[PDB]
Amino acid sequence: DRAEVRNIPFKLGMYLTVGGVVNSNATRFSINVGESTDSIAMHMDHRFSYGADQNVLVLNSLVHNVGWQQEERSKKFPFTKGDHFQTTITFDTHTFYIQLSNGETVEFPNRNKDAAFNLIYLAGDARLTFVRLE
Amino acid sequence: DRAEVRNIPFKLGMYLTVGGVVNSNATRFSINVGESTDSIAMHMDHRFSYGADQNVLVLNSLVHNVGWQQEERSKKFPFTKGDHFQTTITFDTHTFYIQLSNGETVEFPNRNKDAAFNLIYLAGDARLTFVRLE
Repeated sequence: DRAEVRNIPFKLGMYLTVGGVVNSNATRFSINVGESTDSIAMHMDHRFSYGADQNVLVLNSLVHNVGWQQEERSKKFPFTKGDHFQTTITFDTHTFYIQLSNGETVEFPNRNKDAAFNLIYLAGDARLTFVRLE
Repeated sequence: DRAEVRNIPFKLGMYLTVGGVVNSNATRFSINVGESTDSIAMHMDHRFSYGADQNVLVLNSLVHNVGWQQEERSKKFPFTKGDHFQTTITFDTHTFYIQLSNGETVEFPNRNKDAAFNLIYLAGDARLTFVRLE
């Protein structure tokens, strides 16, 4: 299905590094940190071509039985279809700190003030090749 | 459910290190590398008290719609209920190479000559706290 790491708690102070490859002809893919596929505290979507969006990062949270919240966008997009990427995420109770392949960073509020997450998954047009959660 | 890493391919030449904690009053827990919960190429069961087995490692494979194969056992058991453990696994097409917390090793045949595995999970009376697959 999607690539996932489930029930190995990602807690305050730990770091998550995932690596993978973007598909040729990818439309978009995302990395998701939350509780379930319908309860996502940090959704980071990588849009190569999606609607009017081309080469933009879109960040949001998804609340169970409620839906997507306010989107934040970033123009930082060091991603190429067919190539590798590496992303590192840490968080405290206020902020998710994300670091991209080229060293650039994006920050996104921890809207629920959560301290641990039991599901990490990738969905869409990419695949993961390694993971470190420690 | 169980703690699992799914669809991040564990291929020939990569290393998997998992860490965790054994429950107090644990009966047994296992680490499983395979294709599904019914197709397991390397099952490593840690038996504190299970039937007549007390403080023994039992290794086996499970074949889909067929069942467990020939068990191999090891008397190497540096595990304590309530405490941490760390295990590293690598494999080539003939052998799974396992290294325990204290440096001891156990080897188990790669019976199917498989080169990649899409599911790693822990089941039973323990929990995982970190994972590196790279």
